[PDB]
Amino acid sequence: IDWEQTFRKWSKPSSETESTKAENAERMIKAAINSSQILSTKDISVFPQGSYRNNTNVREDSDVDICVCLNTLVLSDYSLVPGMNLAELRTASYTYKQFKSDLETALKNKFGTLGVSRGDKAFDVHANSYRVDADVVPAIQGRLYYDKNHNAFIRGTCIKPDSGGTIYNWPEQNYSNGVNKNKSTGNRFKLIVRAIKRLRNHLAEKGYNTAKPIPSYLMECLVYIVPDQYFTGDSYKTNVENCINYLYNQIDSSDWTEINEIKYLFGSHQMWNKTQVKEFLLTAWSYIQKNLEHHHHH
Amino acid sequence: DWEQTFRKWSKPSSETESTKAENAERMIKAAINSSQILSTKDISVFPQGSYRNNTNVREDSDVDICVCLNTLVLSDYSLVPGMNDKLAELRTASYTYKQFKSDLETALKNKFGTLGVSRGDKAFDVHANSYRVDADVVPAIQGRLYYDKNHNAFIRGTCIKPDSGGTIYNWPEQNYSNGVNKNKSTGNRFKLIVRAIKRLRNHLAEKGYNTAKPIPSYLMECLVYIVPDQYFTGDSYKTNVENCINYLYNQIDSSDWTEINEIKYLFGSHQMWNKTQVKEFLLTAWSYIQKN
Ligand SMILES: O=c1ccn([C@@H]2O[C@H](COP(=O)(O)NP(=O)(O)OP(=O)(O)O)[C@@H](O)[C@H]2O)c(=O)[nH]1
Ligand SMILES: O=c1ccn([C@@H]2O[C@H](COP(=O)(O)NP(=O)(O)OP(=O)(O)O)[C@@H](O)[C@H]2O)c(=O)[nH]1
Ligand SMILES: O=c1ccn([C@@H]2O[C@H](COP(=O)(O)NP(=O)(O)OP(=O)(O)O)[C@@H](O)[C@H]2O)c(=O)[nH]1
Ligand SMILES: O=c1ccn([C@@H]2O[C@H](COP(=O)(O)NP(=O)(O)OP(=O)(O)O)[C@@H](O)[C@H]2O)c(=O)[nH]1
Ligand SMILES: [Mg+2]
Ligand SMILES: [Mg+2]
Ligand SMILES: [Mg+2]
Ligand SMILES: [Mg+2]
Ligand SMILES: [Mg+2]
Repeated sequence: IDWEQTFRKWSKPSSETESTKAENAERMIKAAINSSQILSTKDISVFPQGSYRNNTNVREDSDVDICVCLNTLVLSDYSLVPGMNLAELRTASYTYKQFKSDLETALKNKFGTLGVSRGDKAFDVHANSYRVDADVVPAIQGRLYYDKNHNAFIRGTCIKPDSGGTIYNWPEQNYSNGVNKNKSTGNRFKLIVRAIKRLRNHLAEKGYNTAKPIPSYLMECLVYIVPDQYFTGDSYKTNVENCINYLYNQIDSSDWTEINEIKYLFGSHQMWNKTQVKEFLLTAWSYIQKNLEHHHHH
Repeated sequence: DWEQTFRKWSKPSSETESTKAENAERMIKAAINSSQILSTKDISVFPQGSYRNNTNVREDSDVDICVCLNTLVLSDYSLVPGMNDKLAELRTASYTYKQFKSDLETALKNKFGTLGVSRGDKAFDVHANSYRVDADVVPAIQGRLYYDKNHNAFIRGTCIKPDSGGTIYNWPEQNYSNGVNKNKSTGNRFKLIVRAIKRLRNHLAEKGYNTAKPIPSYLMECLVYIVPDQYFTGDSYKTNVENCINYLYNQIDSSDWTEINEIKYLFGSHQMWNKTQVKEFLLTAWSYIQKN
């Protein structure tokens, strides 16, 4: 296996029409909102997120992630500021539940009932008439306070799944930090993200169980953590090896964040843990070598 | 220990019920969207039955999915004398329920394979391990029950036309909403007791008590829904079950009960069950709970 040529091939985008798919999904979801007499009067931002936005998508059948964010509903994380975490007696006019229901109705009115399915977190939209395949998430404004000052917060999005709980997302920070790192590495960062995502997909489809619990976004975060110096040179294989090496040797003592540099990459709030990452890294390290004499599951 | 037994029997069939229902819905929706005929039609694909209503107790229960063609309408005018299709603005359709059901069969077989799809008199039985689908997929069209001569004075549900003939009206949205309302008013005790009594019926049926055999799950869900909320209070599930059995046995003869949708009458020539069967089962269950 020529891993240099394979990684160069695997560094490509899923296609050259990714911007087209993302913009078409965005515009059709905006049209769905604008046709809703309830939602068209609300303060709502519709924007792409996920791997299509970040140019890290590698699968052509990947749904476009569209965030529909109601800006006038706010949920804040006060856990970092001592003494910052009452209730008002008047109810807020619009609730997250009513917002998600009205979004469901708007999507169904625009794309038809066959094209919309309500999920726990987002709507799965598959509308052949408009050729839209999208994961459309209802979000509200999310805040992380870092001081007791009224303006001392970072702004992102917040999701309230049907099954309970609160999820904080930072899509703008994700995108912006990824672009910044791509500039600092002369575009090598996202090339290597895509190569490693395709490596993980390859391993998962070949039945390597260590690859299955390692999703795309986790790998984007992990590769983002690798210092820029390891992306230099003219060997993509050396870049991949540097990433695996750095991550494996630094993960145990680390307290890494996601690519947004706001949310912790590991903890009880995440679906993954350091052991799974380490097992995957060992699998990947062995798999790219030319001839292994021995195997490491001990 | 009937208290702990009923508490255990009140649990859902598993912790993955919502996942199973959603997967069934999405895979059937994908089959429809792959159909060159059906993908352009106004069709709703949605779960109904015990998975939708959170009253399922058997892990091997198939997910009930309704595939409803909304642009075909069958109207019930039996409550409004002098109401017809012209007074309801319904144009005659070229497309028939028969061909719709055949096209649904084709869509399902194309996605899940011929081996994974069986046509029944009412619905398709779908069992495809590759997609992890175990479902009863019923073809329905829009059904209407008119309550006045106004052209918008109707209640909307679904309508099924079995291969062997006849017409069945269903009201899955009303079923779901009324069940949710009663579950809220009783602090979730309603559906816990529904599940406990369904497991009691299944236990009795598998032990050879013949009176349990003609008592299906949906009938018991309706019957428990009828019981007033006061009998779901307290901290004894056993007392809740006994209250339901007592109330139902003592009120059934003079009653004119409806299904949980509060639209269809629970007993009559349109149903597969009758009051005598319910009473025989209630006596069986009451005696079985006492003699143990
Ligand atoms: O666990 C998660 C999953 C998803 N997300 C957020 O939701 C976005 C989209 O969720 P996603 O599952 O589509 N992941 P994505 O990065 O688009 O990769 P892929 O579709 O496989 O090519 C991610 O990019 C994250 O920003 C999380 O923050 N945490
Ligand atoms: O943190 C998150 C997690 C999830 N999401 C968004 O919510 C969607 C659903 O997230 P999901 O975990 O419910 N299911 P998934 O397998 O990712 O996709 P699907 O097959 O459509 O059910 C994801 O695809 C993301 O777009 C976020 O936006 N942020
Ligand atoms: O006689 C019937 C049978 C079924 N149905 C409708 O069809 C739905 C599903 O039919 P079902 O036979 O699966 N009964 P279900 O309530 O799901 O309980 P379970 O044994 O756990 O599967 C039922 O919930 C009813 O709403 C009727 O309306 N009348
Ligand atoms: O009123 C009805 C009746 C039936 N159905 C749907 O049609 C499916 C088949 O209905 P069925 O009566 O042909 N067979 P069923 O009693 O459900 O199972 P079994 O005893 O093992 O033969 C049911 O499981 C429901 O999903 C309805 O949706 N509404
Ligand atoms: Mg994505
Ligand atoms: Mg997605
Ligand atoms: Mg999706
Ligand atoms: Mg059922
Ligand atoms: Mg069934």
